[PDB]
Amino acid sequence: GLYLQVGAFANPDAAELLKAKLSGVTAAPVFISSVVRNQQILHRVRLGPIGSADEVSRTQDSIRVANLGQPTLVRPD
Ligand SMILES: CC(=O)N[C@H]1[C@H](O[C@H]2[C@H](O[C@H](C)C(=O)O)[C@@H](NC(C)=O)[C@@H]3OC[C@H]2O3)O[C@H](CO)[C@@H](O[C@@H]2O[C@H](CO)[C@@H](O[C@@H]3O[C@H](CO)[C@@H](O)[C@H](O)[C@H]3NC(C)=O)[C@H](O[C@H](C)C(=O)O)[C@H]2NC(C)=O)[C@@H]1O
Repeated sequence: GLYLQVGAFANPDAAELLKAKLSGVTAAPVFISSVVRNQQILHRVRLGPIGSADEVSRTQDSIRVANLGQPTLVRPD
């Protein structure tokens, strides 16, 4: 399973909004993974698991077309 991260936010509404928008441009599960980092809560907007490298590439393209951020491969935490 391959995962992308599209943004990471201190504001939870910003993370939830990005999650909602991403659900309109991919069929992969979109979720928020929140962690403590640098004494703050960081809400990381991720999607996956994606079943193939080619689908990752096309999903990255769709996210860029939608102007939603810079979709980056991540290892799930
Ligand atoms: C793809 C991704 O997740 N990018 C985020 C980025 O990630 C790093 C990361 O490096 C490692 C993990 C590390 O830092 O240890 C790595 N990516 C991954 C996935 O691992 C890669 O190398 C560098 C970079 O990419 O982290 C930064 C924080 O350091 C995230 O930055 C956030 O960017 C968003 C989008 O620009 C900010 O939101 C915007 O804020 C402006 C005002 O500043 C508003 O006017 C905009 O409306 C708002 N956009 C949206 C869509 O809401 C975001 O700041 C806001 C204020 C927030 O935190 O709520 C900013 N977050 C932080 C914590 O700085 C980047 O998303």
